[PDB]
Amino acid sequence: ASNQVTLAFANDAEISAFGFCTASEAVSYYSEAAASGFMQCRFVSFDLADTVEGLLPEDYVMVVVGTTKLSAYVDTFGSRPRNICGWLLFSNCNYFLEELELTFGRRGGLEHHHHHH
Repeated sequence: ASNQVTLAFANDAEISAFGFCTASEAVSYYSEAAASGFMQCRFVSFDLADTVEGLLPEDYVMVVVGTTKLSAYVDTFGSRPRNICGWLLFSNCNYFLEELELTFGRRGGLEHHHHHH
């Protein structure tokens, strides 16, 4: 229902994208994109990373994780969380549509010390 979003799954030989300098800027842009139905974004599965153009590892994007139920939060493109699914990227590439149930939240910047997770 409310957490079910229709997403444009990237389906294109090349995926040109841009990301964000800061987490807060990414949070703003993804929030507006969500309110507008996410047509500004593409779900890019993590195995398609080598086809993405325009992003560097330090760029902030929306990462999607989960082996079953899905979570999404802002983090760097280079991050490799447990059970990464891929990303929502700002891109105009060709697509097909699928609905995902997605919980959007915040994960970054909660730890001062280093830990093994």
